[PDB]
Amino acid sequence: LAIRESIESEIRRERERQTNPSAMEVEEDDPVPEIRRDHFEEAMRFARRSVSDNDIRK
Amino acid sequence: NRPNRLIVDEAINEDNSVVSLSQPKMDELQLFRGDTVLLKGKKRREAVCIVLSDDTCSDEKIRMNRVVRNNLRVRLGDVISIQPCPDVKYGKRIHVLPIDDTVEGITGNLFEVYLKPYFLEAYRPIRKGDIFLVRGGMRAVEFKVVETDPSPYCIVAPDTVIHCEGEPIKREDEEESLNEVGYDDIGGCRKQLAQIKEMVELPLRHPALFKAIGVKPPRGILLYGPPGTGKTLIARAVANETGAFFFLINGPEIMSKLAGESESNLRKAFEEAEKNAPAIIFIDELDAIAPKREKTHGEVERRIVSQLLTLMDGLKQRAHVIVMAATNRPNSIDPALRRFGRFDREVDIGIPDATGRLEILQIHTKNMKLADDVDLEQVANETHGHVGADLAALCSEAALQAIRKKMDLIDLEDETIDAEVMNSLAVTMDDFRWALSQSNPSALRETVVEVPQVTWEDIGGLEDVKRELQELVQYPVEHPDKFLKFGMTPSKGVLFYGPPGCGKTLLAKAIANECQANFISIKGPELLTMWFGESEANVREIFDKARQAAPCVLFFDELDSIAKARGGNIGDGGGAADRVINQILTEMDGMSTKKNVFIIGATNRPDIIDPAILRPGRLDQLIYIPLPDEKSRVAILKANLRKSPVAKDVDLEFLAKMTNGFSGADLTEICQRACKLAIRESIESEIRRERERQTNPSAMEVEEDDPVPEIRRDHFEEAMRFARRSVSDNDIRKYEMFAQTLQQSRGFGSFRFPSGN
Ligand SMILES: Nc1ncnc2c1ncn2[C@@H]1O[C@H](COP(=O)(O)OP(=O)(O)OP(O)(O)=S)[C@@H](O)[C@H]1O
Ligand SMILES: Nc1ncnc2c1ncn2[C@@H]1O[C@H](COP(=O)(O)OP(=O)(O)O)[C@@H](O)[C@H]1O
Ligand SMILES: [Mg+2]
Repeated sequence: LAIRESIESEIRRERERQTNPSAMEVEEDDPVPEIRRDHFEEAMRFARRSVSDNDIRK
Repeated sequence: NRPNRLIVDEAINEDNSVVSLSQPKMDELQLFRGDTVLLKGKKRREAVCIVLSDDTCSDEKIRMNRVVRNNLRVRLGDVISIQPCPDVKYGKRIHVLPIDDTVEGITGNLFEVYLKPYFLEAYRPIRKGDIFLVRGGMRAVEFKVVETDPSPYCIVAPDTVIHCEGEPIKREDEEESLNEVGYDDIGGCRKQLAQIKEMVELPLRHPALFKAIGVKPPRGILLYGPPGTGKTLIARAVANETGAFFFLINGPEIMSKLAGESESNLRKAFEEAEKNAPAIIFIDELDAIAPKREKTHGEVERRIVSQLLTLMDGLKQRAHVIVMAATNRPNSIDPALRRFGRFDREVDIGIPDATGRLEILQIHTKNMKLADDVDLEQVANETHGHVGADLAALCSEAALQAIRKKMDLIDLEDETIDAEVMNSLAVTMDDFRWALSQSNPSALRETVVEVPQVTWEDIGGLEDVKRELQELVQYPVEHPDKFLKFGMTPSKGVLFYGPPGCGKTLLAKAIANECQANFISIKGPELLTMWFGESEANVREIFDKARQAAPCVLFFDELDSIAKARGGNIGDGGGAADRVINQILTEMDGMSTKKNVFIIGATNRPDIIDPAILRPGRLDQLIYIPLPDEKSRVAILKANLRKSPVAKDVDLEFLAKMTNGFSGADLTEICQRACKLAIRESIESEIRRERERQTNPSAMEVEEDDPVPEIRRDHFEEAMRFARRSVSDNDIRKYEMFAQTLQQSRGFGSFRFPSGN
């Protein structure tokens, strides 16, 4: 999720901003993301248990 | 239609000189609640009263006490003119005399014991010629106002002296007493008493008017219920209210006679009742006279049944005679008495509920003096399955325990009689707590038909389920006109399904509370009892009770019981066949849709159910109820712990986060286990602190005198490690699979009508 957010931010910020630039270079020059709270908070709802109860009882 | 003319109505307040009126009639008549008004009735007899205001009082009618009612020679439905008097001043002397038949057992002075707190602080307006009643001291006694020096309309002041010198005199022969019973002595059956008033009053009160109407009356009314519900009392009360010539017929008194004497008694009874028209004939224990045809062996009893059938049909002469009859069950009667022109109107007097039981306890504890320890409301909540005669016997037993335990009061009256000793005795709470242990009720086997008390607040979440249930139940009751406009048939039933212990019974009781309807619950053991005993003809007897209590919610719990017990859709070779489910389907197809009887089933195994139930016109809605979510778990933990003292240090919102995948029963289990830990800690602290401290005490008493525990953090913290999940993962996957086998659609989500030109 973090890699997808970083790539889809970078493509828009570089290409979609201006083709012919107003400033000489990119004014930001900063990678935005790191792995933070909302990424775990979103990836939690896909997690599942691999081992059921009867298997543990065996 | 001038507003001083008023029609007599029953009053709720029990004060002996207070009447009540409505607000706009009083504003039109221009009176105030501080006024002391004067009433005029028949035979030039008056009654001065204090009027007040009310919102439950009707406009054209006045509410008054039965004491004021019998002191005017006026019954209900009559007219009374009212005159305001600001000339009502104070009195000079008050001379009243006791009446002999009410003082046959009491003795001593009645002045300070009864009459002094009676006129205290109430400012009672009395009149020469009135008779009032005083309760208290395990006796009710009446006093006639014999002689007053001033004008007859007067207010009793505390300065006015009251003279009680004279012999107890007899009454006038036209005067009434407490020998007969009125409408106040009956509690818990307001609807049935209203129905009997509607059937009986308008023909009997106005015989010439109703004869000019020309519409035929009912002439046979069949009261039935469990034994001890007070049917004889209701009949005697209606007979005393209407004042018609009441004649009593008792079954065993007829059947104890010889051969011709029974027919002679019946014929003389109906002749002497037809002479004194209008009249009421009451036949008690009808099944002792006319049972079923198979049970009346012999000739003479069948001859008596035919005599009764002859006289009931020959009663149709327009003779203003109404015949009532009581029985213990409607099935034992000879079915020839059910025909038209005979006993066709049927009134069901069921067992009373908690408000009714509270009213019965308030009726039976009028005369008995009462200590302030007791709470009759808790007593009425704890008495379950109690008919009113059981409650009267319970009050009797508590009073006898209170008289028994005071053996020093047995020493206080060895053979002498003092009214002050009975005045000095009251009944504690532990007498009632003892009498609940030696009470053997008689109505545990009966089906309970009442409105539930569970609200939506006890259930957490399930908002779309709540919306769909109120759409399916509440809307055809409130708005039938929309269903008439758009023209559809409202659905008849709902099948819930899901994992065990997730609030299906609570949802049924909640929607029954929301719509204010009766609720009839039928568990799995009753269906299995009908299946083993092959007594499936009781299902029609269930649906008849459902029709008699409409609107109603009929709840079949564990509808898969017989299918699970048979082979689990595996053994015996058959498939989805049953005696009992067949009879349920027949009764569902039989009933009309106008009665507003709504049927709800509930299973845990929806695969092994009979598929013929799920057809249209039957249980056709399927609602899935999953395991509760987090906010639902918060609300369940709140609803379980309202009775218990929980310390405010406890975090329930953290408690609902850990318990991913519990049901409701697991949460109730862990709450009750923490409660057990708290009780053990309290008892093993109290025993050590009381006994182990000192046998011979240093101080005079216990220096602490403080119960230590409440339910706190370490109790939940300890009871958590015993909790377990009841429902495994594969079981949940089975319900998800069955939920997907009834899936909506594939590819029809993008349907649109074409829009051209
Ligand atoms: N709802 C009630 N209101 C007032 N008194 C009641 C009520 N239920 C029972 N009682 C009392 O309990 C007794 C019941 O007497 P009954 O009128 O004979 O009852 P019942 O239903 O007629 O019993 P059966 O069928 O004739 S044996 C009387 O003392 C009543 O005063
Ligand atoms: N919405 C809810 N709120 C609170 N408690 C609930 C809820 N649903 C179920 N329960 C718990 O479930 C128990 C009753 O379950 P029940 O209705 O008998 O399930 P079933 O119908 O499967 O037997 C109650 O003790 C109650 O605490
Ligand atoms: Mg009887």
